[PDB]
Amino acid sequence: MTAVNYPFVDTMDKFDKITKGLIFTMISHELSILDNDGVVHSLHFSQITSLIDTITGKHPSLELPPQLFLITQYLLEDLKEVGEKGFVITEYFIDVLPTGNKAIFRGTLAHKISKKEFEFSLNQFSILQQIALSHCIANLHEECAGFRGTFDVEYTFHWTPFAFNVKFS
Amino acid sequence: MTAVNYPFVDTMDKFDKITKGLIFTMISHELSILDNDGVVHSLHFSQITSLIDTITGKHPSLELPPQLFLITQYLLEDLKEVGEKGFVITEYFIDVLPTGNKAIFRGTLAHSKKEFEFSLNQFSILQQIALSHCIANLHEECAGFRGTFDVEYTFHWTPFAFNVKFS
Repeated sequence: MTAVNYPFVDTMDKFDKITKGLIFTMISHELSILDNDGVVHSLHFSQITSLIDTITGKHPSLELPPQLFLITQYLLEDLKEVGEKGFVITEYFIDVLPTGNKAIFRGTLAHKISKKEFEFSLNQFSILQQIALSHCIANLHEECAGFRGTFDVEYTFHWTPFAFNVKFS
Repeated sequence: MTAVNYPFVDTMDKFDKITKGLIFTMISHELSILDNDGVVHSLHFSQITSLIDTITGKHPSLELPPQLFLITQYLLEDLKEVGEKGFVITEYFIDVLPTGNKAIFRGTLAHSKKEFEFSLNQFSILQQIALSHCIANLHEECAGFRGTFDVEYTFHWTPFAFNVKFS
């Protein structure tokens, strides 16, 4: 019986003490998180995954273009409907406002010439949401890859089919 | 200017408070976890992902066949080397022993025939859960044997049958 030890013993020991604490037989699938203030927030495994995946950028939703990301995240049914009527976003601005946790999603729809303009004040645009949207901007082109994990910064992302830019305030 | 509110406000609130605590600008990428007794364990994002994904079954290493899973997990170089010599595992047993945190990975290699046996130590509840996901991913019939820990069983595998024998 060739005795073989696990390579990451110490790292494994941490997992054991945690997993052993989740036993109640089954695993609770829910981990408590302690913040700076000292408050425990009970989050399910799926929520912890989502929080980490968004901050790291591995979340599948962060591959979406910034506009499509906002549309999927804020349930912008009106902009889906105009897409089904032959309209496409020809230009859009995302104004991120850290104070107030808002995001102004404004732009111009065109048939391609009929043109409709839109404007949405996306509330609750927290730090997490600011990080996520920076991942969408960075995944559009390698030119914007440096703008990744940017939060608590007021900026406007201007997009056209010919140029994309981030202007700071 | 139409005002659109986020659907999951409260779920987001929890994230925000937590995310505020990781700010040092950049994020700490490390979360502090509290267990039942009241002990805090500060684990990195990568570790927490690995722990959660292992318990849920989403980890990529759990798709591997159970023997190839063990080989990769414990760095069983000897079984790779004999593989390079035209030998293949014709039969293998995995005896899970919860008391003592061991897994006996025994079996037979054939091209002459060399049999093998490994005592995989530190086979904890997390690893017992992982192995149950590999057994379940082998066939749909064995899917019920998922998330099994603290149970003494032997997994017998042949090319023509697979079985879980409980003790």
